[PDB]
Amino acid sequence: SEIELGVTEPLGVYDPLGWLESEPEAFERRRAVERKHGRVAMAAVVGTIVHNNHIVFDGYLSPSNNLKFSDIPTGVDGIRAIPTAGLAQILAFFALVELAWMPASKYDGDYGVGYFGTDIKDPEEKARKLNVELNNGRAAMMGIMGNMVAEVLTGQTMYEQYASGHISPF
Amino acid sequence: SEIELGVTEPLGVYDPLGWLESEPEAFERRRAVERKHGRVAMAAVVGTIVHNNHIVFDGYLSPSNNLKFSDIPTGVDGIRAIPTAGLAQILAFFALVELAWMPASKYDGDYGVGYFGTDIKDPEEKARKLNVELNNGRAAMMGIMGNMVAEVLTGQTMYEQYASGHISPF
Amino acid sequence: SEIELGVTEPLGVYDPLGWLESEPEAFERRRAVERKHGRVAMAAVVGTIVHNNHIVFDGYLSPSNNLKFSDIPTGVDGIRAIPTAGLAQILAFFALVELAWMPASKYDGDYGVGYFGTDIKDPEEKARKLNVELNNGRAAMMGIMGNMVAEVLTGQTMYEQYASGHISPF
Amino acid sequence: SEIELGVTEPLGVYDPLGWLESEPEAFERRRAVERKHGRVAMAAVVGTIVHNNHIVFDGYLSPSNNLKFSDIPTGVDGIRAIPTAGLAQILAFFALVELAWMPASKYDGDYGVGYFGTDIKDPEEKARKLNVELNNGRAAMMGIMGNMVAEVLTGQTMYEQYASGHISPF
Ligand code: KC2
Ligand code: KC2
Ligand code: KC2
Ligand code: KC2
Repeated sequence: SEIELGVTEPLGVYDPLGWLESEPEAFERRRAVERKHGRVAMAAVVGTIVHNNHIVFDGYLSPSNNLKFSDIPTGVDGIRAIPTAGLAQILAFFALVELAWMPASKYDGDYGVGYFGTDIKDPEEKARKLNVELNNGRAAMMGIMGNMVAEVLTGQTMYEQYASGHISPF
Repeated sequence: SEIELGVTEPLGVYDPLGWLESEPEAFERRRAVERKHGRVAMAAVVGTIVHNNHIVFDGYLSPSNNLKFSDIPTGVDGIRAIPTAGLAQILAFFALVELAWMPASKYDGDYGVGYFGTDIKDPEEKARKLNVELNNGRAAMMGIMGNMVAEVLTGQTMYEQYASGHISPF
Repeated sequence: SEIELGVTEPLGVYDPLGWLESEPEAFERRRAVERKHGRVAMAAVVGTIVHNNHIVFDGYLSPSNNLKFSDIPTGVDGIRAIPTAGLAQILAFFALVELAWMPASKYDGDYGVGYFGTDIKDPEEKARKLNVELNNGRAAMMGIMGNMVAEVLTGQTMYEQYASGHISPF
Repeated sequence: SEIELGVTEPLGVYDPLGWLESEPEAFERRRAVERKHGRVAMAAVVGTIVHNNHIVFDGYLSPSNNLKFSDIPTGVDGIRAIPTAGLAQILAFFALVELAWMPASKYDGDYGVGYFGTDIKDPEEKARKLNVELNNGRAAMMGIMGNMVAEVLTGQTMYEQYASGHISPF
């Protein structure tokens, strides 16, 4: 029932380059990659929205570096501002996650957590929720790409872009 | 089972002008219209209650127009105070909704979201919840009409009417 | 299955005066009365706890009477401090409730709202929850009686009794 | 199905001492003890985390002793700081719990409250949740032991240890 997921109006089965029938055996991992990217991009978009609203922690991210949370830029440079030891800690934690707790090798993406802890018994409701996850992931992928591109070209974070009234490109 | 919905005590099947039997084929769309109006009026009544409590966003609705959120009147003139571009954006978003996401042409009103996400498996509980939705929509329709009429006849918003002790018409 | 409800450890079927077998036909209304009193007393105990923590509304209960919410005593005189028109409004609203929406004549006490909106499908879980409701109602009945009696005897509300260290009767 | 609980990756059935087959009849109470310790240690770890974030009640724990809540140390001396009468009250309340409401003699640890009030109908989901409870209890046991040992050896509470940058032992 996985090959039926992600087929939603108005496009239906949208395979413009025709890879569903050309490479039928690769669809499992391609959908795994699509779902992984969708989840990551949804988290990233929520993160950007939180950042540019200046919802930051109170205190120091790295007291040894004298680096407060509010000192971290809200744009694409935020991850670069983090100290190298902090990036190492993030990488170690997500190595543990991605290799043990929710392995990326599990292509169905089903790690037992369900939707808010509970399995969706109704097949129609479960299919609709899975389609919602896929479509929101696709929208978030396009959105995070657009956010990063706009920040890189305009030169301003989303907060700075909105606060200066620079919404119109022309 | 749709024709049994909305039949509740103390009125039961209340058709004073006798259109259930006179026009049996029009009931589907008439109930669709009733449910749509009920949902819209419930949202409108909650909106009026929020407005007259002065629960407003902090900032500017339209910085180019120098129009803060608190500058928008809490009465029937609130929607008129919004800039034309903002009204255009609201209209475009709801055109997308009403034509694609939750089409108004779907007369059963079932867009797959269920009641707080989950389908109601028990037929009795589902019928009770649907009757609750219909009755609350009817009450909200009457309430929003009464609120608008009282504001237009007294010249005061609900907050101004209550704060001045003008809740007695005589 | 109603006659099995309220039978819980350590007392089991506790009928010290032997009215379950003496008047088997009166048990339905007696359990209705017990459940009604339990619900009312649970609400009353929560109300007293809220009052004596000075969690009060901000504003005037009756601006014509120049009576603020904080002016209402938190003890047994609180309901007496309310203006007569306010008591009339409360009585009218609860007449509507108790006669139409959740009639007191419905001895099973099942008004369709369920436990947090949902019916409890598991008979064991449902029986346990009903026993919990009954036992908490009994405890709240005893508690509200004790609170009122202690306030009347000591001359102080619960807040005044606790704040003065007058908890020990001797 | 209890003997299958707690068997999780990567260790599977981890019995280095070989007591599962040496003493098959003692496993019921040993798992009861393990689950009890897991729950107690999870509560203790949450408590330590709350303490060292200085999330304390506002007021006096014991006005007669002139002992505010903020005066109670956040480390291992917190339970020693509270007055003897308060310790007696805590002990009495938990005697009532552990002997009547959720008896420790019930080795299955099933007191009818379920997981957030509801029984888990799906056997796979229920087994996963029980394994989660056991593994989190084991992790919390190790964590609370480590927290207490680190505090007793460094001489500082967790807040004092973190605030001084004394996290690195060398
Ligand atoms: C991925 C999630 C994550 C987890 C689960 C996690 C857990 C723990 C634990 C418990 C096991 C401890 C004890 C601990 C301790 C410290 N952390 Mg964490 N930490 C995470 C992320 C980051 C990031 C992003 C940064 C960071 C930092 C520090 C500093 C530096 C203070 C200073 O330098 O004095 C110290 C002492 C910053 C950094 O090291 O900067 C040099 C920084 O940027 N940490 N950290
Ligand atoms: C229906 C819901 C809705 C959505 C989903 C939505 C999304 C976005 C997005 C993201 C796609 C952007 C980037 C964006 C941007 C701006 N909006 Mg929205 N907007 C919505 C509603 C309104 C309303 C009601 C108003 C309004 C306004 C502005 C202004 C004006 C600022 C200024 O003039 O400098 C700017 C820049 C106000 C207005 O245009 O007044 C002339 C105003 O009244 N918007 N808006
Ligand atoms: C039972 C729940 C309940 C409901 C559902 C409810 C609904 C409404 C509605 C909407 C239909 C209106 C329009 C309305 C209006 C007023 N109420 Mg309510 N009211 C309830 C309870 C009380 C209580 C307890 C009191 C009270 C009061 C007033 C005053 C007095 C202001 C003043 O005197 O200027 C006015 C104008 C106080 C009182 O009348 O004191 C003389 C007072 O004590 N109300 N009330
Ligand atoms: C285990 C949970 C628990 C419960 C369910 C519970 C219920 C009640 C009830 C309702 C039945 C009353 C009426 C009551 C009253 C007092 N309690 Mg509780 N109390 C609990 C725990 C503690 C702790 C830990 C302490 C404490 C205290 C006091 C004091 C002291 C004030 C003073 O000295 O002036 C008074 C009057 C402190 C203490 O006695 O210190 C000498 C203190 O440390 N209590 N307590």
